[PDB]
Amino acid sequence: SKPKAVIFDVDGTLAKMGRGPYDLEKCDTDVINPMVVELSKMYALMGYQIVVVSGRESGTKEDPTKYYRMTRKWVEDIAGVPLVMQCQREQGDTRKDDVVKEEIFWKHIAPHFDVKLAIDDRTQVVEMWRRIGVECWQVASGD
Amino acid sequence: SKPKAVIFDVDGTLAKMGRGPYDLEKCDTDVINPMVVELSKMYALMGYQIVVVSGRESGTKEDPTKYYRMTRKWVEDIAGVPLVMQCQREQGDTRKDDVVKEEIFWKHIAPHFDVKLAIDDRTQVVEMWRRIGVECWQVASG
Ligand SMILES: [Mg+2]
Ligand SMILES: [Mg+2]
Repeated sequence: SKPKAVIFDVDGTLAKMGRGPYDLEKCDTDVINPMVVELSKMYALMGYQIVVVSGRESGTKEDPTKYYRMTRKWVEDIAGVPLVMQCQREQGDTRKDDVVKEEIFWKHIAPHFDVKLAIDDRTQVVEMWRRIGVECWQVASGD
Repeated sequence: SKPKAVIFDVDGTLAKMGRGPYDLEKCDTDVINPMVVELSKMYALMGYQIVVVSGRESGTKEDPTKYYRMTRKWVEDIAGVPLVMQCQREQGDTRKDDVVKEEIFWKHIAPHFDVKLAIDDRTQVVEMWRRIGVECWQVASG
């Protein structure tokens, strides 16, 4: 009986989409998506553990966690999401989001949490969560 | 300065979809979609006005609000959702869900509420909400 959890995505979900999508160097200035961010705070107060998962590459070759650290600072200090765990696509991983996010899920999250719900904006990712038996709410079209 | 509201759909959203659509008298025995129903309680507690909107025809030719009243009772008594307003397809309206729900929005919801969010399951409707500038979360495939 693992503690109950909710997974949130970052891009398009917690954070709005102002810059280039793969231009992570400017991602520290992203704008919060208010209802989704409020949702994460709501779930945390209700005793769900919040887990953040992003397809953002963690960094560059010379700085492998550069973007992970930027993302984390944005989530924690700008959005104020009270997460207990953050997971990203490792530097050099070029597979599709749904493939990576599924791997992250089975390897790092599922053994520790009982994930009741995932929040995301991309159809391919949304269908993956649903397919492996995780309720998922799509919060935007994803285009 | 209107009160903030969240719109919830009923079929496939608040209620799981053992019964057929348009068989609305076996409708009283629907089972809750728990994460969504819990959401509506949370929002209500956080001071949002809960507005339930549904494509279900409101009743029969003989009784124009028979189905409306059945839906209302399930939402209030079984789901436990503290709603403030309920809007459905009028008896004998045969237009599409998204045309009906949009007309409901302009005439009965938008004048009284600042709608911050709509929760729904059907793609055609979800697209309508986003198209008219209302954030919408799609909680299952449609
Ligand atoms: Mg995203
Ligand atoms: Mg529906």
